[PDB]
Amino acid sequence: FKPLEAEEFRKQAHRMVDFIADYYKNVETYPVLSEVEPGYLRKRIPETAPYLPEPLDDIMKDIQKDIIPGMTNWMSPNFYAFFPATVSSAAFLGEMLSTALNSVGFTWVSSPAATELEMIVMDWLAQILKLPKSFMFSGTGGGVIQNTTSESILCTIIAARERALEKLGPDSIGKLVCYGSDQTHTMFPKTCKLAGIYPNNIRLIPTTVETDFGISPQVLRKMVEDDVAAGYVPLFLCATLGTTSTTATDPVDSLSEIANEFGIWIHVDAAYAGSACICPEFRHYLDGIERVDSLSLSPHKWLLAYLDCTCLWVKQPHLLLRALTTNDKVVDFKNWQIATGRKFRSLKLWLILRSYGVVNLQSHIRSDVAMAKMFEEWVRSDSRFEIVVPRNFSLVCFRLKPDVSSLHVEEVNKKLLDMLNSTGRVYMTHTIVGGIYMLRLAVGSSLTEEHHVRRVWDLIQKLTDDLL
Amino acid sequence: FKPLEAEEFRKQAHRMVDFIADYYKNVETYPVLSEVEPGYLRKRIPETAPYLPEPLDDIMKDIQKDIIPGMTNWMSPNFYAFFPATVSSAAFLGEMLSTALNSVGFTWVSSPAATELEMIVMDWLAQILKLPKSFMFSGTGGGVIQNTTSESILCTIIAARERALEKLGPDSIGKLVCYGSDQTHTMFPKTCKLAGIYPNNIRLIPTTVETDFGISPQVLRKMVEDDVAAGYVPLFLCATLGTTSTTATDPVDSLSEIANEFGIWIHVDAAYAGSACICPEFRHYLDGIERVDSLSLSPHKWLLAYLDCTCLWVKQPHLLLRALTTNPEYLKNKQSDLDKVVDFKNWQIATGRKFRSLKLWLILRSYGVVNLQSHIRSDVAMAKMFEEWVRSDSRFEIVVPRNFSLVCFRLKPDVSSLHVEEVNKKLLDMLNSTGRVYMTHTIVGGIYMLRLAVGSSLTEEHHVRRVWDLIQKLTDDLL
Ligand SMILES: N[C@@H](Cc1c[nH]c2ccccc12)C(=O)O
Ligand SMILES: N[C@@H](Cc1c[nH]c2ccccc12)C(=O)O
Ligand SMILES: [Ca+2]
Ligand SMILES: [Ca+2]
Repeated sequence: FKPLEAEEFRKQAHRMVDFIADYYKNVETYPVLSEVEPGYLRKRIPETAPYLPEPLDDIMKDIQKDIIPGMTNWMSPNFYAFFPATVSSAAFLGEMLSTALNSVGFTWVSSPAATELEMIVMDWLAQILKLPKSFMFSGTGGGVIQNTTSESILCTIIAARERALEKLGPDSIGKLVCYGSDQTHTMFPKTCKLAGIYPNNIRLIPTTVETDFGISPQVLRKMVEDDVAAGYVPLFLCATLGTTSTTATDPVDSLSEIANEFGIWIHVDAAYAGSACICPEFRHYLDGIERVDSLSLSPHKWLLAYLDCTCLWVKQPHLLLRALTTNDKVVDFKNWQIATGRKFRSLKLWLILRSYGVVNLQSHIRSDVAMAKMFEEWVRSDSRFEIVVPRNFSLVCFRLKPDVSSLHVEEVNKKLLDMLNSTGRVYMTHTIVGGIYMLRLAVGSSLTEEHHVRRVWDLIQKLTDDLL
Repeated sequence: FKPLEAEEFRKQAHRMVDFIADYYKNVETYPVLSEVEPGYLRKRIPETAPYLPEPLDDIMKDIQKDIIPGMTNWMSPNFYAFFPATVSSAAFLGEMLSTALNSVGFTWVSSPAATELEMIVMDWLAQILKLPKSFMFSGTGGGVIQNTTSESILCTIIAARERALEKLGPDSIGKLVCYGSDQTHTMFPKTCKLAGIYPNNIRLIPTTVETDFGISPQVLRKMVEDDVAAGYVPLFLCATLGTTSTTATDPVDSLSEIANEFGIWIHVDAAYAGSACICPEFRHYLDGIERVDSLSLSPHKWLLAYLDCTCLWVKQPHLLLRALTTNPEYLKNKQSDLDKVVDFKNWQIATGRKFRSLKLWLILRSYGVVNLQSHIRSDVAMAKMFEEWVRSDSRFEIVVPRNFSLVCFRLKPDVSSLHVEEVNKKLLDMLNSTGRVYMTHTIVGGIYMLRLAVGSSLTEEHHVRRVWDLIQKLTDDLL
């Protein structure tokens, strides 16, 4: 019994490549969101694994018949929910090869090219973002490719916690206060809690439509000063560049000043919008980055990398390294993350950069921003709709105005979202901000072209005519 | 600019398939361990990314010329270091497809098939491991596919911590004590520190050659009772089934009885050896698993999955779920619910997730339980054979019993007038310098030993034979 034989591998893999290309060619045809009910797959797969081998033909048949029809097609050109997970063939080749090599790069020794290429690729990316040398290995800082935003933030939070605890002792853990926008409320508190921050020391900064739901420096300063007056230790601040709901932007320039002033570790989460900062017209959003303690952004969101791919830059690596242990030209990346093992994470990023070039990456950002701009202009031309909050990037938040119906505005927009999604011809999610229910169009799915967005607007108007 | 066009994709991906198959076909030819010096790759790549696109031909050339020669070839049939990362074409198909679909399965709604198939696969595997129904979604427990052992252990540690903190209040964190074998002192303490365990409340249980460096239950009981007497709260016990150094085995049956007695959450780390427990002649290592709080094993170690793939089962998911959320509404309701479907974001550190279960499903379906057992047995048989060869040479000695696929051995001290440790270190260095083999060493109980970690998917019987021949030749040269 040979699980890996090169020629059998070659045959089966070519067949899978063709199946995948056929899927990319057909997905526009499938309903974006699936109609299966919960538990449907339990009635279609046996309850125990087979003693005996099954032929690959049977498996592929079952995938087409029971798995894919049960999928939400994130790759559909008509997927506009959450944030697109953007892709590219260069990145897929990087994934294929990095997996096939299947190395574990916990140390430079356990695979030198992997570690060195990660350092190089992180410095490349730093230079495209025009970050100070204080974030670069060639300079005084560094970076690491993590899997997620959640674990990157957990790492920076633990670094800050450990600096505090070594200064003041472990029993000071009950004094440490962490701050995040009320717009990061489904992930930032979870991360703090994982780290042992007391429940009442996780503080959500209230925000209003008056700041476009970005953190108001005044508000955070008042909170920090009340906490210091009460004897607490302000420790960590998550500034979000592009919230998941409306892509609000916290002001890095002023918030980093408050952080520096109070010894607060400031981390900028730009999982989605950070990628736009490769374009000079978006780079002002990172003004003040030189004062910032850490920054992260997710290529597997808006930069053509598949899941997983999150970049984390740190200005003072030694604090992170100290935090993550119980005791030159190269690093051992096990020290920059939670676990020991690691894939060859940097290969696909290298392949993306080399294959496409900064020019095309900028073109790609700008093309998505242009299609969202166009869609917003369409929305403004229809007096029944309104843009609820400013479009800063690729996401348009919009809704039916209260005066189009005598029923509750929320119920009317919920019904419209339902009609749209039940069509199968589009997937969009909603959000609630400042008590206002709104629809979102998150433009960016790699296969989306301009006519897809045109057709979505046409569908929205058709269903709204039917609805009113 | 179209980063994704189906036909260009088809072309380039076919080309990469042919390249990858050629690498699998030729890797035995490359030196296993690389000779590059630190910083070698900086002198061969530009300091900045290019403005304009580069042709794929140039990139492939650079991968052949600057990357692969800088790799440690984990896929070589002559790689015997650490623990092998075993692979299979079924799993590679799962990786390709899981990636191409590029779904984000944070909730059931965000892709039903991904979540449902994960539940089914975890129950399949649980049954092959003959775990009680208390670890199954079809029963009263559950499981999740994580990336690593470190984050699985971290999650169970936080679950235990939060059970304590909700009982006693947050300021009691300074009383919570975690216990682990001194044979797991590189990963386990780091994890405890990450969860906020006070530095002095992370306790390594001393082990001796008298128990083959497995945890002595008596030792642990004495430690726990002294901690209770001093007012501490015993919280978490990490029992290791197959330590990284010598694949020592902590006794699940007695240790779990102790965990139950003192209210300690016991987690069984079976990253490597757990896969072997799919074979009846190894299932005894899980005797007592019904008393255990959580269990993990890594398919990307010994079950033909590529990196990453770690399976985690939990007997009381609600403790994990409470631990991993701040949601006031979920935390106020203290009951079990009628839902038949989960949102796996609640079972992990992050929100997003790949379609992780697909490749495991394809492994199980494509090979069958019988063949998977055959694979385990094949690696164990090659290791037993290698041990038998070593015992036939009176210059060498087996330092600790071979429990699975890893053989720990050394040159006896009396074979040379030099210090035994230096003699064995010189032998290891010569071996690795050959380029025809890679082995790591370990120090356990003050004893320096070489390790042979058999299992790399391309390794066949003649490879082990030739490694042993080489070892003997280099030993002859060395004396
Ligand atoms: N257990 C070995 C090797 C190892 C660690 N983590 C891994 C993950 C996958 C494969 C092998 C490993 C060690 O001491 O580091
Ligand atoms: N951002 C998504 C969830 C998410 C996490 N990671 C992602 C990566 C890609 C796309 C979406 C995600 C949300 O609003 O809940
Ligand atoms: Ca696009
Ligand atoms: Ca084998």
